[PDB]
Amino acid sequence: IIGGEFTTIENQPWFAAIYRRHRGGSVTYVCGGSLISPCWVISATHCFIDYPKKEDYIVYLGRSRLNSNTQGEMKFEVENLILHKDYSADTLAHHNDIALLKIRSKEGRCAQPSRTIQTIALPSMYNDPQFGTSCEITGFGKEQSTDYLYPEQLKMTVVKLISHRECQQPHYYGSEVTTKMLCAADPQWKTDSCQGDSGGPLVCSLQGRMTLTGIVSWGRGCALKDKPGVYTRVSHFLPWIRSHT
Ligand SMILES: COc1ncc(-c2nc(C(=O)NC(=N)N)c(N)nc2N2CCCCCC2)c(OC)n1
Repeated sequence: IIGGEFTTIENQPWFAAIYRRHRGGSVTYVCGGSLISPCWVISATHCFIDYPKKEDYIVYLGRSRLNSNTQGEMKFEVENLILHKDYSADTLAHHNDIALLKIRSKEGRCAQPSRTIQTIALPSMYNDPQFGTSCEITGFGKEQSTDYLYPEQLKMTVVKLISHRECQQPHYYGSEVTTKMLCAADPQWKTDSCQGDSGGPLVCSLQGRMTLTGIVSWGRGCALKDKPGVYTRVSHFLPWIRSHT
């Protein structure tokens, strides 16, 4: 997250932290995710496509820091890793960039909701907020595009939804953006998602309730003029989500 503010997991208690085990023993951060039911985390396919073996991954819920343990956190294995069959990637765009992780603990359990661990509601079919609507994004991604390190502490920021017409302008993304994507950005381009925020939530208030509107997918740099963040449009994937869960 470029700009924004540091936060803790209580604020975004559906946020899932996904790591990969290396051949050797080391464990590195991969991507964010969102808890949509006790046994299911939703993320982005591009996070996993290079290493599509479920046994390599570890998922944490209730975790506010990258490389230290948060009190009350839970750790899970990946029972199932479901990538979208129609995934494709262009030089920039990732199409159908959505993935489901069924989680279960060493002892065979799913998530137990708590102050630090809660599900996020899915939107109703084809129902998104109006453009200009302020939504929140969360993750452990880079604080500056040039940084080598990821932040230790979880961050969040606010971005505003951009209309499909505005996004498809040539000086923005042209046709790279489809109707199964959403664009969001700051009016000054001063705050954004970035590398390492992939798979995490874009949350908007819908029908009076926090709702998972998007999943962090791609963009051209971070917090650059005329280059919004691009998000998988969750309201266009409900049959896929309902079927695969
Ligand atoms: C100009 O260089 C460049 N381009 C793309 C990325 C990148 N961006 C995002 C992203 O969300 N961008 C955005 N909201 N504008 C994102 N979610 N992921 C990004 N990766 C960079 C590597 C390629 C794609 C996977 C991770 C980047 O990050 C440091 N740097």
